[PDB]
Amino acid sequence: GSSGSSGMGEKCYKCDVCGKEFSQSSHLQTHQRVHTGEKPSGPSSG
Ligand SMILES: [Zn+2]
Repeated sequence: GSSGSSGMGEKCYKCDVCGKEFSQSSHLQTHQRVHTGEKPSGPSSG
């Protein structure tokens, strides 16, 4: 696709749940947990 000659290109790991952003993938992964715990039912649907 958008091939080229450029490396060392990190990404802005953003959360598609609340609206956060981290530097390292792990950081985000750990955060997401806050949204996913013990399958707490809610207004999610219905
Ligand atoms: Zn979040």
